[PDB]
Order: sequence, then structure tokens, then C-alpha cells
Amino acid sequence: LDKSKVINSALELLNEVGIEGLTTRKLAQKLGVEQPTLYWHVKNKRALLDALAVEILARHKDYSLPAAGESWQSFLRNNAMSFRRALLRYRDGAKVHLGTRPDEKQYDTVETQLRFMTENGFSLRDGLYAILAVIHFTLGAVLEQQEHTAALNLPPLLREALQIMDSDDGEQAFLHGLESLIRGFEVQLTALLQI
Amino acid sequence: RLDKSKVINSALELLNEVGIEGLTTRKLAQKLGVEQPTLYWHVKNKRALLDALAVEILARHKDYSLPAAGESWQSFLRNNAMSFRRALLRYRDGAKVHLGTRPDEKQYDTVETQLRFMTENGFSLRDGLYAILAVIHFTLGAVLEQQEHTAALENLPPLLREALQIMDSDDGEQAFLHGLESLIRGFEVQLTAL
Repeated sequence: LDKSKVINSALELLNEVGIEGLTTRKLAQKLGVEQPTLYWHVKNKRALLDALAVEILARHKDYSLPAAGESWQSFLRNNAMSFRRALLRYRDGAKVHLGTRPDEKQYDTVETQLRFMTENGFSLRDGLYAILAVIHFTLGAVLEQQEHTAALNLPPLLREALQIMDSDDGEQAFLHGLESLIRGFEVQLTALLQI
Repeated sequence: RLDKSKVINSALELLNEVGIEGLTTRKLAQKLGVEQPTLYWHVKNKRALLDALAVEILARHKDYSLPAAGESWQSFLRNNAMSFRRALLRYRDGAKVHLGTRPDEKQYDTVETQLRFMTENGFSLRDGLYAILAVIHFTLGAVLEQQEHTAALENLPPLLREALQIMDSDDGEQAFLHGLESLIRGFEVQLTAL
């Protein structure tokens, strides 16, 4: 058996039982193979999740590198929305991504992304933090979206607040916070670039 | 004697012992030495359990919620966020337990003050809310990433190599504060434009 096979069945299983219900043993039976066999492909749940996170981005995170002439603001915005769309493709997708560092095969992309940020005036540290903030914000928002759904006296302001949240799926909150981050990054960058 | 607090304390201990995934009614019942059903006499269900744990984590470790006299809204958000983060980092998966949750009746007053505070500083309910939600989402994502990576965890390109050296500098606190400040500067830019 090979990756695409294991992986596709794993993604199929993930949608069926969710992340907590996902076990290498279930994947083995899912694939109708011996656990010892599967083991060398996916040694533990951790490895499986890492493989899944990687595959999910590879298949659905269509945006990663900025186009020639693209602004850094747009680069960050697209990386976020693309990341978001990919995580939403599968059940517990955000939870699956948690704790997965880039694969070596994405290193060149990451270096390019980092270089791009520095070419735009960001110190490597600030460019890195901006990217991390976008990623973290996106995870939090998606985790919240994919969650609160399954999870299904009030002061006036609060009642109204909760009312506003019910009227949204989460995309509005995500885009708002995302644009705040970028605008925040803008003010800071401009200020610093004056030195 | 079995009572809600003992269920919460054991659940917290258990959560800290095996994580949210290992936090099962069965195992919790086991740890408590009682039949699962009896737990429901004190906690409607596991979602209620998780909600209760979330409330308890903040009750014990989130020492900041309301702004000090004459505190700026920027400071109010920054302190809430940082205090929220510290509380979430206290327990394994403390952040996951908070996912999907909503204000408990015991937090209503606090939350109203917080939203009211935002409205009194220039924000409309909607924007003040979105500002807070953005902070919450950023904080949840950053903490979950932190915790999850620590749980799990050559010649390299100069930038990634440096980035890796920067991320090993701390638990993620500096990256968090930078992102949090960026958010606040973002809200600030927005508010100003009215």
C-alpha cells in the first residue's frame, strides 16, 4: 500500500468518526490491512494527523506564494483565507492541523514566504510573527466555527452580542479579525520603516 | 460524597493527566469510583462538563477581566487576552475545553461590563464584539498551537533557520504579544476612521 491510498482512506475516516474517533487501528481495518503493515506508514495517531494536515493543505490550500507584484497585505490575506478554506474541507480539520510543523518539502516555500516579507520591509522576526499571528488567528477562528456548531437572564448587550453571533457562520468574524491584523501590521510597518 | 465540584476537580485533574481526548465519562467515572450515570446527577452531560471545566479554569487562573479605573480599551483587551492565555496554558488542552463554549450565567455580569466598557470607549456593540472575538480566536489558536507543538516536540535556508531560532526563544509568548498588539493597532486604526 502507498500514501495516497492510506491518506485518502484516512481523510474518509476522519469525516466519519472525527479526530478523536480516528485511530491507526480503525484506519488499518478501514484499509483492511494488518496493523503491523500500516505501522511503517503511520506509526501513531500523531504521525497520521501530521500526514493528514500535510495532505489537506497540499490538496486544498491553493494559495501559498505571492504573485509577482502582489502586496504583502494581499499575500497574508490570501494565505489566511486559503488556509481557512482548506481546514474547513474536512471535519475537525483545524484540530488535525494543530501541532504540525511544515514538512521539509514546504521549506522552500516557507523560505520564499519569509524572504518575501523581508523584501517588503519586515525584519525577519516581524515578518515571522505576522505570519504566525495570521495562522494562529485563522486556526482559532476555524476551530471555533467547526466547534460551536457541534455544540448544538441574559443582559441586554450580551443578548444582542450573542444574537449577532448567531446571525453569522463565522466568515464575517474571521474576515474582520483578519483585516484588523493586517491593518495592525500596516501601521506598525509604516512606523518602523521611518527609521 | 459525590458533588459537582468534586466532579470538576477530578475532571480537571484527569484532563491534566490524559488530555481532553482521554477525558471520558467512563474514565472520569472510573477515577471517581462511581457509575457513569451518577455523574449526570451533577453535570447534565459531557458538553456541560467541558463547559463547567472551562468556567472553572478561568475562575481560578484568569485574574484579569474587568478594566482598572481609567484603563484604556487597548490595555483592557491586551490584559484580558494575556490573562486568558495564561489561564488556558495552566491545563493540558485547557484551550480545547474552551472551544465552542459560550458565556455561563455566572459570567453574564462580567461579560456585560466588558461589552459595555467597549461601547463606552467608542465601539458599537457589533465592532466591540468583533474586536473581542478576534482576540479570543487569536488567543485560542496561539495557545492550542503552543500546547500541541510542545506535546509533540541540519543545514537550512538562512531565514527559516533564524525563524526556528526565534520560535525556540520562548513558549510563544513574544509571538503572541506581537499578534495581540497588531490586532489592537488594527482595531485602533478602524475605530479612528470611525
